Amino acid sequence: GPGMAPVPTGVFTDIPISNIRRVIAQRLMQSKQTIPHYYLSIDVNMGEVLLVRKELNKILEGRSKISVNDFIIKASALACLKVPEANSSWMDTVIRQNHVVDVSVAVSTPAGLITPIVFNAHIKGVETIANDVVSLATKAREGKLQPHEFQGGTFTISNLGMFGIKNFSAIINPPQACILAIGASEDKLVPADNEKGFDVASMMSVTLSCDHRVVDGAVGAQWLAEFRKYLEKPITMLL
Repeated sequence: GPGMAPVPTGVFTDIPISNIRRVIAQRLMQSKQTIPHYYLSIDVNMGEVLLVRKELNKILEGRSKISVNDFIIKASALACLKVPEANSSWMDTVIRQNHVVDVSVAVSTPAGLITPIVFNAHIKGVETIANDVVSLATKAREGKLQPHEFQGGTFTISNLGMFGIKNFSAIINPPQACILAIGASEDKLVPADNEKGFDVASMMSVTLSCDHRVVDGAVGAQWLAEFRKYLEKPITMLL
């Protein structure tokens, strides 16, 4: 079939549609064509979260295998409550409307790209977040992962830590929203360059697409600035 936007050559069979390169191209066209955005980039300090993840390896017992994923989920969950904007499917009746908080994660399968969703109205314990890492992973291997069989997503993460991320996006459909792709990043803040000074100073990377809002670039920058602050000190989430 046809070079680009073709059905023959492609790695996609492949999640809700997407026969192959044709369908993947046609599907992406839907998102890019209806969704006028501009990715936003931020690096955050996880010198302690990485530390905490290693220290709680014992408690895990590979029950879920503590990955940055679940931590990011809980990270985005609380944050979404504080900033309701971009309410998926608009409405709600309870209680307090906003609209629960069901986040999905991309899962590149031999078939193609599935984004399983994990409930969450406004809550996600370590076990609940981790209880689905293993669950979503197993479903992944069994091609039993499709948002259609339980859509209702508010925001989705694309963890490609196996590389790097510095300002990335490509929203999907209005029914589902995209969070934040992950991949790497180092704060140019291990500033110092002295014989005697901490150096340092790591970072994960956080890139988040976002629909044109009434609000603008000022609101967009404030969101990332606060997200920066939140992940240097995750304890701020507790308060």
